[PDB]
Amino acid sequence: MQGFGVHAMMWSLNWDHESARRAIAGAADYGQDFIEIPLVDLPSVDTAHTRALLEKYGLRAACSLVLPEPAWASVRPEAAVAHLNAALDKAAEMGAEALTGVTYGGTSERTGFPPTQAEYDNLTRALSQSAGHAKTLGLQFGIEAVNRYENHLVNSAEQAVALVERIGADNIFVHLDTFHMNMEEKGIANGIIAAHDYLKYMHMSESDRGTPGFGNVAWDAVFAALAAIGFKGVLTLESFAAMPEEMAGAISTWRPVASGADEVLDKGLAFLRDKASQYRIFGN
Amino acid sequence: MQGFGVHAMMWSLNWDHESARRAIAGAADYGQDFIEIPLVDLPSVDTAHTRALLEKYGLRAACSLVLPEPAWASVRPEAAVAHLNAALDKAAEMGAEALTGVTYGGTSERTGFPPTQAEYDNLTRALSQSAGHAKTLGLQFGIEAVNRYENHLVNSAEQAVALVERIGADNIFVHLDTFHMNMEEKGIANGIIAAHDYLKYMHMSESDRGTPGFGNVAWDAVFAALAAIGFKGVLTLESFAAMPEEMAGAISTWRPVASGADEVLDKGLAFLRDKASQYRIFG
Amino acid sequence: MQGFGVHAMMWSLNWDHESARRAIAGAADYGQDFIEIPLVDLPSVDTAHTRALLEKYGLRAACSLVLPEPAWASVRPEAAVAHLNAALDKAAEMGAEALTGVTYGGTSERTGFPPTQAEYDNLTRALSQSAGHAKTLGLQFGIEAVNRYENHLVNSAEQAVALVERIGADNIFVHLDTFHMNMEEKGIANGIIAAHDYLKYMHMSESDRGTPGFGNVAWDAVFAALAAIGFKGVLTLESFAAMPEEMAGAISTWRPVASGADEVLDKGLAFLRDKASQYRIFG
Amino acid sequence: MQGFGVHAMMWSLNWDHESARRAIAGAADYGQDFIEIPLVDLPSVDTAHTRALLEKYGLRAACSLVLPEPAWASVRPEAAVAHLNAALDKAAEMGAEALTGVTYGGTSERTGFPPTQAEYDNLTRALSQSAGHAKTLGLQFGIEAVNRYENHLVNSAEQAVALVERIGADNIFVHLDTFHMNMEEKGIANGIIAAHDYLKYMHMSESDRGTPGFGNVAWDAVFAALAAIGFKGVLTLESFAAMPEEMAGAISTWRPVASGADEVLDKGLAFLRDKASQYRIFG
Ligand SMILES: O=C(CO)[C@@H](O)[C@H](O)[C@H](O)CO
Ligand SMILES: O=C(CO)[C@@H](O)[C@H](O)[C@H](O)CO
Ligand SMILES: O=C(CO)[C@@H](O)[C@H](O)[C@H](O)CO
Ligand SMILES: O=C(CO)[C@@H](O)[C@H](O)[C@H](O)CO
Ligand SMILES: [Mg+2]
Ligand SMILES: [Mg+2]
Ligand SMILES: [Mg+2]
Ligand SMILES: [Mg+2]
Repeated sequence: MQGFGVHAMMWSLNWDHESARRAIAGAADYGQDFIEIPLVDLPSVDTAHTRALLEKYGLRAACSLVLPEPAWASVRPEAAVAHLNAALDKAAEMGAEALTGVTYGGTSERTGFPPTQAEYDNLTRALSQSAGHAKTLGLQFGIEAVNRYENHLVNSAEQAVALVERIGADNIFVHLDTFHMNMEEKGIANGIIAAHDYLKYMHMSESDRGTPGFGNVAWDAVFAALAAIGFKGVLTLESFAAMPEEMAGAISTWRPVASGADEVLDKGLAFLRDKASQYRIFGN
Repeated sequence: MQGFGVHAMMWSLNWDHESARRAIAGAADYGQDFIEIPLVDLPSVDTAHTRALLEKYGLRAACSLVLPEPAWASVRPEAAVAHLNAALDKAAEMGAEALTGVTYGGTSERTGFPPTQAEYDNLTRALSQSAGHAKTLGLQFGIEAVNRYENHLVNSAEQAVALVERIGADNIFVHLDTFHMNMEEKGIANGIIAAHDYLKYMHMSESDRGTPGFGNVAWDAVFAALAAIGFKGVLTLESFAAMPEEMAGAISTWRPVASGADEVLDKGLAFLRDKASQYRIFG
Repeated sequence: MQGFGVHAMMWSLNWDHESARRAIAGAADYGQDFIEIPLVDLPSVDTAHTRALLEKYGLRAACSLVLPEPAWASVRPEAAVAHLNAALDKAAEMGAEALTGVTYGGTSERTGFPPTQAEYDNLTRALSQSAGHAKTLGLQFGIEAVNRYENHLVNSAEQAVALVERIGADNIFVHLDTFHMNMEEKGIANGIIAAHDYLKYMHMSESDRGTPGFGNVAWDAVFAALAAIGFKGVLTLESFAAMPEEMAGAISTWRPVASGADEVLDKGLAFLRDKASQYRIFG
Repeated sequence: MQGFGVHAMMWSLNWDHESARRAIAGAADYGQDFIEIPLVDLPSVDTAHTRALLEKYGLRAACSLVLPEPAWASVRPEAAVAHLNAALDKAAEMGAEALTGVTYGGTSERTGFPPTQAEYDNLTRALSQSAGHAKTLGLQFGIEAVNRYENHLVNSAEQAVALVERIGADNIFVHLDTFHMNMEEKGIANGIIAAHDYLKYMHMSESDRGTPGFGNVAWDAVFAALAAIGFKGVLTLESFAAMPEEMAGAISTWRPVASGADEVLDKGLAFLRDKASQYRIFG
């Protein structure tokens, strides 16, 4: 997996036949290599229809999800493996090439205490199996580190790396997010450096989830590190500019993050491509 | 209120006699003008003792708090006024010059939905009451904007300004925190600019709550904005480096933020002093 | 003088009838309020043609220059006044609203020593006279600070401010350049802050003279300072992307700065506009 | 060659016995691994004295120079070889491990035109010979890229790398200077990345030659690039804080860059070591 991606949430988080068409068509208009398709309600994902759309528009896909609470691997690793293998099945059915995201827990997950080794044992057992399952379907398995307010288990790149190395699977990659790194990394570039070889996927997100290039992310340090480590993965725009007000509680977002999704698609994708070119990402 | 401050959490969770002494003596050791004293357990505070120690060490103080959930102003405005007024009495007894912090809500407060005008009405009525009570005590009353994950009500500087103007009191100031602004402000300096009529207090906090100078906060933009708006208030260091693991849940902090309070105090207070001089913050 | 500007150099430094319409039409195409028109050879400048173009395409203009060595005001103030007054005449004829740039010396000017009071007396004498001539023509007069390698007299905003203060004229403004400030200012925002009473004109130039947004200028600090001091002048794009190689020696530019002028105009003017929106420079 | 260095110019660029003593003892008091010793007047350099002082204080050293104009390699390559080999002889006698700096030209060197192939042929011939001499002494040979106003031949890391690879010697390294990169590199970290193979030496220098951490150099991008390419060389502080007013013409510096060398040494070296440790530069 290599190139420029855009998260389907730039159009919506729904994945009915209409939303799938709008996001895939739109990602094609903006000349993206990948679309990241969220898996929210697995039973309602028509993998035949989606693959038909991806093939029609010449688009590559990765899937992502957050584990629902009944499936949080911290506490319920067996339900984690079920939900993750079910999502992996939809992913491979669609022609997607990876499942990534918060594949190990929730984005509102909290015990009140620091992570315990019992919890990490649950995470590694659960992800041991689902990654093995992904292996049988030709898929790569992603682990996205998120900030301390969303999850208490994987916040820094070093924690994500440590987890990947304990699982010991050869098809798990670290997935970083500049919005989360802006809080978690002691100097955002240190996150990319720590993940180095396991880093194959980036959410390129402004500090306020608005428009990359118009916030507090130090994009020169981010692109410098990506170039210097020889990054050859996927740079996916993630912004909440198209998020409807009903999504607020699920993304902890209480006011508009930008003017509108079209301006974010225009200015943000251009910014990522222009900065990628300035730093010769993918320039072998 | 003007000058350099340090939050007492660099030494102490609580505020018993020996914690109060260690924090105040420590702040005095680092030449600070202000110590910020958190008020958590109001009956356990010995304000007369604190006042004597502040005077012995030549320190000025501001008090701060987060409202406990029974007193969140958005839903229980009358409980909020009762708690804030009790807090202000204790602050006044100590000789503090202001009560600030999350004086309108919690840091684990969430409704699931964006803030409603009914909630803002409750906030406006409650803070107007307690700012008034602060005014009778000779105290200023601060509103600290925090990030979206701690609270749904006052996140950006513009929201803080909007609330301060709705309240309409002359002793209320806006209090910004660079750790929160690093997420909430569309360019961190925009928060300082937005608050320029009311900004009197800063938490100078690195993006990971570690050491200022060694994270992702754009300090040149922060200090430039402070200088250009003519900032005359307090620059208070806030870091979680002394926080014990027992507090992890209260601050949503799951791993060390730095190597130790001693080097955050050494390096971070020096960094803030050195940047203030570079930008001529106090002349 | 308010708004978004582009230096005519994005098309050509020559100002014949061909080059003039090409530049003014191009500036109009990009929705610019101002074009900055260089005055290298005053006899070659046909002001009647230029003002006609400016009016048709709805463009306003500032003129700029660098003093030729026979006219360097530090040594030959009388020759400076004569040269400056002739440029001001041509500027007024073509309907420009200001003469700015290195109006006080050269861009290869150096003495080997720090600037003396006698040189600044020469500067002040010359600029006082020509600024007054400018005032009678209804023109403002600008002083652009440049880096230590181009000139030894006016490098920092503080220096430009002090010179403007000494002259004591109402129509002289400070003109700053982000390319030069990136070297000269101890934190680029400190130059904008220092010039707050006199700053009416910016050259928004990347650190390598390339494309704003794609270099080392700290644009957040620049725009934050601009907004915070309530800047109301012109933001003019300066880039060497269209300079022919025969200009190399005159601008000490030995290799390409970007991938052609069309890309710089597209990306760079948009970037200046977007950042201005982000920091509400003009609203 | 690895560790932290300080340029002897922080105390003097004269190298009489007392100046050498003051400089080497000074670098020792600030815990440096290296001191960078400028070679200007060769006959007044007592090498035995210097070597003894280096070993006494446990200091390692690199030498550096700028070619005098009669020996600029681009036009007078035979004279460049003669000068470089003599400087190499003195460096090895002193116990220094390398000769670096502007080893290929001047800092006021300028043809009026972009650099030519013939000029680079002269550079290749001269530097390949003198690097071959350096190898017989067991020294490495450095090429420092400087900005467009000091030299027209080696400005960007890219240019330096192309010249190093053309020569083909295994003891030539690229030497970068953040002061010069802040102008020459399209994103300062791009210069470090382009030099990755050959980068063994840095001048860590603020944008105004003042105090690192208090200017416009994007230190997080610099240290990120250095960490990510696995840099294992020397981080040498360079600042003009201690420069006497009589040096102004030689370094094109017309006003103080800082308040004093003692503050620059204290704050700047501490900034470099703190960032180095933040980005885990060494081990
Ligand atoms: O940043 C996040 C969540 O904090 C997103 O990457 C999320 O994991 C994705 O939307 C899953 O589909
Ligand atoms: O940043 C914070 C919490 O988000 C602190 O300012 C807090 O409000 C204060 O510590 C209360 O005592
Ligand atoms: O920055 C510069 C030169 O250093 C330009 O602003 C120059 O002064 C102008 O082009 C003269 O007309
Ligand atoms: O940056 C520079 C030159 O501009 C220094 O590296 C210089 O070469 C030094 O004085 C050599 O001794
Ligand atoms: Mg993400
Ligand atoms: Mg705070
Ligand atoms: Mg200019
Ligand atoms: Mg140097």
